Amino acid sequence: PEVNVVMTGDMTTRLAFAGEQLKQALVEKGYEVNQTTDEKEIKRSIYLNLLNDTTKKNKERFDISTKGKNTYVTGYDGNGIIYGCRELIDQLDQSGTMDFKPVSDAPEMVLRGACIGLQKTTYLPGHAVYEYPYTPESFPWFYDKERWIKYLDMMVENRMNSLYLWNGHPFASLVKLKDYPFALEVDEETFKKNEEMFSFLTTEAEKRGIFVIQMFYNIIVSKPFADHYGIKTQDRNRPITPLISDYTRKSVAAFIEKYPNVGLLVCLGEAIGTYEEDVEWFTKTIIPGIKDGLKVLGRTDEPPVLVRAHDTDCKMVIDAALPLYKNLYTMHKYNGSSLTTYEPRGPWAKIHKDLSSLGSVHISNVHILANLEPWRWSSPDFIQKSVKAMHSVHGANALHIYPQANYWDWPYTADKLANGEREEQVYRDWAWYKAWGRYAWKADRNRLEEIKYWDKQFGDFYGIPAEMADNIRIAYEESGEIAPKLLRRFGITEGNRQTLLLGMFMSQFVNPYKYTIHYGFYESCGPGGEKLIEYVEKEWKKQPHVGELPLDIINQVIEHGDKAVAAIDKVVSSAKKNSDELRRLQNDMHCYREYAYAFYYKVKAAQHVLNYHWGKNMDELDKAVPLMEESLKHYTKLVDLTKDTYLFANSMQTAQRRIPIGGDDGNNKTWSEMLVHYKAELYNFKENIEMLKD
Ligand SMILES: O=C(O)[C@H]1O[C@@H](O)[C@H](O)[C@@H](O)[C@H]1O
Ligand SMILES: O=C(O)[C@H]1O[C@H](O)[C@H](O)[C@@H](O)[C@H]1O
Ligand SMILES: [Cl-]
Ligand code: NA
Repeated sequence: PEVNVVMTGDMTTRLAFAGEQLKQALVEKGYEVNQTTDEKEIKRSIYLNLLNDTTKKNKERFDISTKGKNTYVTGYDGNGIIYGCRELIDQLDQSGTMDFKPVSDAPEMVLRGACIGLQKTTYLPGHAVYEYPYTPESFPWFYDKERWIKYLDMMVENRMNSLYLWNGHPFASLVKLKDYPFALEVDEETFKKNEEMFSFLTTEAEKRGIFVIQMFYNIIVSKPFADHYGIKTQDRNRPITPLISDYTRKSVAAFIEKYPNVGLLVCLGEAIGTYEEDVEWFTKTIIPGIKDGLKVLGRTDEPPVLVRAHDTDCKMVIDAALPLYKNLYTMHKYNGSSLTTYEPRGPWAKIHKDLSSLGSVHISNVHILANLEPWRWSSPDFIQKSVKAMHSVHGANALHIYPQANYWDWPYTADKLANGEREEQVYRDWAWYKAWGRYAWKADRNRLEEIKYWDKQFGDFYGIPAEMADNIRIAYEESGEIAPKLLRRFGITEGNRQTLLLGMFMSQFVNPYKYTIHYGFYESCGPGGEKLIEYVEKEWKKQPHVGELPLDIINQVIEHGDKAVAAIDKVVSSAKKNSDELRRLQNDMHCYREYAYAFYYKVKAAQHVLNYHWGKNMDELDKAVPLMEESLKHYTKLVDLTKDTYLFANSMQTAQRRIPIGGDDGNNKTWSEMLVHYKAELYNFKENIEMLKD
């Protein structure tokens, strides 16, 4: 049939994009589309009306009404019209028809976005941590315009309005300083490509209602700057110097001037020695450079500057900066560098609440996902309860998500495909982005309706009836509890210093404090409860148990694993689309189940070892041995499941990875390597037992 798309109001880039998305989606569903503004032609019509203003009240709001063959979309701003068209397109995909239900809606969280890291699995030669110039050699994908469009369209589809680029020192790839011409860290040809890609990225983001934000760490200078002056690129023990202050102030002023719509996300770390130096750097170097740039542009607005809480005293920094610059946003990790709970609490919740209490935008950062690497994860139930806690426990009104896994190896997942081919994170992790977007838009959605929604999404992706597709949801929601529960109850850290899914040594259960556990982790990252060492000590001292108990958690986790496997195994014979991906999701569920069993058996071994330390009964060490053997049988099966299907587990392939073992020079990033260590663990344990009897 013939359909009119009628764009009224002053034509803006976002109204044009909205109308073109609607046109393209109508044509895909087989309609003929007339784009017209003529009363004489305007037969079946959709009117896109963009309103002028309406202030914070109506930010990103749309109204859809229908009277028979006519549909009216009112967008309160450019994002609103884009989201109104999204609502129609979502309805057109779910039905197959232009029978539209009226909707009036607007997002709960005011910034909803994801990050890409201009980062790699290992350091570049001559460079320290986080230091990567923007070059085609390091980041060929950064220069791929077709890849950017696919990424930005995924962000619009999930109603995300913010994209963050993470880099240690981006300025020396992006701006030239006449006072420090030698500082530039890329050749002229690459400098011109970087300018073009920034102009492309900001233009394509802008028409999609996406705020581009450049993240930078401090204090870091370019390699050629450092070599010119005979100094280090970065040194936490190096105090603020006038020279480095001037370079950085001018770098920041140049960036503001050259890329006037790009936000800044400031980390006052990890190369600043003290909180007083954090404040001094932010208030006397960065803010003056931002003000310098705005003054060059003749701008009297204060666009938002975003400040991380990470490695600083965020409240102390904001309290000092607010007199100089009013428009400050905060950001703080949701569960440190992992995803552990939808019941956060404790001292880290109090940092959230104190930043939330400034009455600005406080951004929850779902950061790094150390405990999820590298297997598929995207539990609608877990993500919904987490966003609810972001509101109810943290007072966050905004969301920043990392990639679900494999942050340091963008744009690919850790999957090993048959071809030598790499799997795209955008393709694999579609439900991660979709779920975070969905709940950031609206957290309180009826759970029975959400089950129907997700059953249909999974069913459509795999060409399975919604009813059969319920097994895909169950696999995600059962498997999704495993890495969060095990890390919070037995982890050394929520940091990427640990790679949970490579497993743990029995010693890390028996003597966890040897491996350095920081205050705040156990106190913040889930329900109150007992470590295995605490549980066993209380058993011997006949003290009552309180909270989340470790033997309860390993029991729940093996049930999660078995239920995930049972669910996903029911659908593989049925999938008519994306079958090869379904086979990889099936394999990931078998990985989680073998992982859970290996973990279960090793914790039970550790309990016997702790019983020996308290009571000195040798029978306890004899009981531990067959449990460590069953642990190794499950871990051996996990190696067989990962051998042909994963490149590695941790994407941060450096000596900063300590748990379960050192990751120096990219070693011990595979289950195969860890099986060598765990065999030796068993042989060494049996030797210790023989020595103690003799
Ligand atoms: O490795 C670790 O344990 C630590 O890493 C630090 O960067 C972080 O600020 C801590 O919360 C902790 O996760
Ligand atoms: O928050 C941050 O920037 C950092 O936090 C931890 O130190 C983590 O090990 C780093 O890899 C980085 O993610
Ligand atoms: Cl943060
Ligand atoms: Na700091």
